[PDB]
Amino acid sequence: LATCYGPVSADVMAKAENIRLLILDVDGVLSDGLIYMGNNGEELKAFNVRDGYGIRCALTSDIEVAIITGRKAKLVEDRCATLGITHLYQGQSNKLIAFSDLLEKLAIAPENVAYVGDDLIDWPVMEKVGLSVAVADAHPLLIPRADYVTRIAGGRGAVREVCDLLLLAQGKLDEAKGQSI
Amino acid sequence: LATCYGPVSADVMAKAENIRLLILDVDGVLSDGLIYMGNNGEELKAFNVRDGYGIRCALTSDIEVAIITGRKAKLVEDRCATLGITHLYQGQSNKLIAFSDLLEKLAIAPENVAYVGDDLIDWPVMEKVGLSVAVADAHPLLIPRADYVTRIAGGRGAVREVCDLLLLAQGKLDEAKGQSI
Amino acid sequence: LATCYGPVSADVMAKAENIRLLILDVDGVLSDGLIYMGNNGEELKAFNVRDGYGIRCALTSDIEVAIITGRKAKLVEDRCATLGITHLYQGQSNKLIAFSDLLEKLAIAPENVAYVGDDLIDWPVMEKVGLSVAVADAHPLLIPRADYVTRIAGGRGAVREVCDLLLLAQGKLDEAKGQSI
Amino acid sequence: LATCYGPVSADVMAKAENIRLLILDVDGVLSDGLIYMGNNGEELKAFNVRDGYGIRCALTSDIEVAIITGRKAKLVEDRCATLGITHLYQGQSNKLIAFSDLLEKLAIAPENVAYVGDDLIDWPVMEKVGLSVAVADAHPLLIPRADYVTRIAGGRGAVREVCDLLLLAQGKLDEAKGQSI
Ligand SMILES: [Ca+2]
Ligand SMILES: [Ca+2]
Ligand SMILES: [Ca+2]
Ligand SMILES: [Ca+2]
Ligand SMILES: [Cl-]
Ligand SMILES: [Cl-]
Ligand SMILES: [Cl-]
Ligand SMILES: [Cl-]
Repeated sequence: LATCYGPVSADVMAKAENIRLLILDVDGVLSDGLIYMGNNGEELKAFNVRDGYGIRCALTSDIEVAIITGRKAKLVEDRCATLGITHLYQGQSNKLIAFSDLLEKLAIAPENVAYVGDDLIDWPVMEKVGLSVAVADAHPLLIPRADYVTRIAGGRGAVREVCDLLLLAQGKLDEAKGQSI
Repeated sequence: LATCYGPVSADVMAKAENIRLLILDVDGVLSDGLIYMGNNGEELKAFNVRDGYGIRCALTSDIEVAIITGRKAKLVEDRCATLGITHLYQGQSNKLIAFSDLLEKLAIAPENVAYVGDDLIDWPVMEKVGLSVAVADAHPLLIPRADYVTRIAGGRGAVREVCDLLLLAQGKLDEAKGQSI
Repeated sequence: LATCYGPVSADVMAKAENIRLLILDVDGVLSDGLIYMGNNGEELKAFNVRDGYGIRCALTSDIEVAIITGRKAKLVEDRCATLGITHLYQGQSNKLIAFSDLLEKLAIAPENVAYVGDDLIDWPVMEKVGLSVAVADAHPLLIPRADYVTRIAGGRGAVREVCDLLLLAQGKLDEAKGQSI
Repeated sequence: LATCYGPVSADVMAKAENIRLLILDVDGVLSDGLIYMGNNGEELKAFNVRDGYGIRCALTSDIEVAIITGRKAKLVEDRCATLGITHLYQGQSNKLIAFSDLLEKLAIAPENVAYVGDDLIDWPVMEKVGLSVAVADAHPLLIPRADYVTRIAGGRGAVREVCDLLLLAQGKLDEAKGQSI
């Protein structure tokens, strides 16, 4: 029950131990929620390298990683390519559609899935999964619903915190390896 | 009186109950006040997806949304397109003009209007509306003048907080649906 | 001695009363110190509209505004054009050179000048002026040398805070007009 | 043992006195860890001018500066050119390679090297050097391993803090000269 971010319940650790697939929202989870827009139609989004390391650890220690996001941008495809994420659903605000598709294709039971969200749109999927996670600065109405609330804010390493938790629960943390990219 | 951001007064809830139009400043309200400028004349501004969700909820819950801003940029037109906002006034440093235009165009009384601002230039309109709001980190001189002061800072979900308040006051918060974009 | 940011000394108010010229550093004063750089050689810098409003008030209330910075970028020329700043010195790491030119050009005594800095490179000039200001989050070694330390951090409205102070000290605050740009 | 960021140990100051080479990570040390990505494959990273000043002081006070990073970007080359850094290793998955090359090329012993990191990938090099530094907001598992934990966060002047410490320890702080760029 001890972790480098502080104590976790036995129940959260047991849920984390079973995790075969980690699903992430983007905006407000992998980022602090900001969308950068320019006069020539440019768009930027900011990701955190500390999360990149966690995702690389997950992917090289037998935990699959997927993304389901309401927005759609080529930059997100590029981020996934950097990190080796091969399951990406964009443009999807009815996330249960993507959820159903993903689990059918991978043959994974919902109880072996974790989901990290930050807003109410995430809840229908979070309700179904083995380990639901809200980031520290998630919408107030989402926070009390999740199995685990991260210590770290969205875009600041909430995703690394979840990666670290899964790895720890599975006895993979000490020997995990990643790239901080 | 209890909200997910903390208690509010009966007077504020009563004001919020009657709101048919939400008017928003941009810089310092929908953003944290920063203007990104480049050597080739590029310009960026950052918006928050959490505010996007609130605006989508409002617009699909019979609450119109308008924007009045002192600056002018194509990127702001683009953001409004994303969110389905059809009332945008840019390059406006006498805000009473756009305000009067909206009252006429939407056949609406000032008491049915809310305004979210962050600086002194917003007060002439805020003075007239049914629910005036200053964001948590508005200019110190503006804060004591508003009906309601948000808990959340400009660009970090102050607008969502206001959307949430209107929907709650109007008994629409539970069934409200949007896209976090 | 009261201000909207907190009490100030009689001595600081008296110094502020006499200011005919406001000199500002850029990086860490008008911004939070960040330089955005891209792979195509793009460069961005972020300014705060809250400071834009203060600068506009100063300029239209018989207080000249000048900028002395160690870096050089076209975007800074563009920012100055937005705000109507006509006294700009870039690529200047010996700031006394630019300081001397300014005083000579404008025929103004040092005691009638305020300077807002955030690092040790600003001290030679700050040492000579009537009102030296360090931003709240200036380098620790600079802070104790300044006449006034702002409550607000660089890039977050420290410059607005100084503009407000000068205008208050000179009985111009209530009637000052600017644009939030 | 007093510093402008607070007291340090006799041991840390003695280690700092012997430093002839300062090695820095980029993401999360020279920046706050964020990677900005756009739809046309643009990339931005943000550096802090306060760090630039410290690096300029180090380089002109007989302290070499090198950078070892896991990512690779032309913008980092450009940043190094601005600051006069001539020792840069990018795309480095095993940071010990660059470290060995540096000891070789510069004919310096590991006890005369400082290293500033923020994540677990930095530890293999940090383990070997004379002064290991973790930034204030480094990964929680790195923090207790370092000789010195900075007060300032990555991207906010943690590097400046380390530059100031080395200069102070070597009796070079008072007379050090730089450019805040
Ligand atoms: Ca989200
Ligand atoms: Ca504003
Ligand atoms: Ca500066
Ligand atoms: Ca790093
Ligand atoms: Cl979403
Ligand atoms: Cl405005
Ligand atoms: Cl400078
Ligand atoms: Cl790295």
